[PDB]
Amino acid sequence: MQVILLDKVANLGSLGDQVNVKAGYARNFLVPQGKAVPATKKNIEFFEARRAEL
RNA sequence: GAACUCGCUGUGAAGAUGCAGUGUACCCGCGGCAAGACGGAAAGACCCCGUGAACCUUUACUAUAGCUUGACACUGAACAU
Repeated sequence: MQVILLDKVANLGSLGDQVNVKAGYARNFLVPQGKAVPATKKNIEFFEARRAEL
């Protein structure tokens, strides 16, 4: 779903963009194995500050 | 059910110990034999009814467990023909 990436994962990733992917690829691979974070409307404002400040 | 509980012919819910006619018979036991009293025993089991019941059977009706087909969800990413 609306998950935001953090890693060099293959061609849907650009070090973090909101994509439209299925929920099966969301959980257990992106929801924690690393490499991403769920977007439960709290991380879309927290990691947005990580984009601007860094 | 009660009886002081005879046989005939005929009558009769159509096979009479009780009716009618008639015949016969002292009163009362006991030992016997089963002919009858449509004997006793079982609201006939056979048969037919009841818009009875019960099971069982099937290409009766309508359901359903299970089996089976497909879709969605659990369930993904890359691709290619």
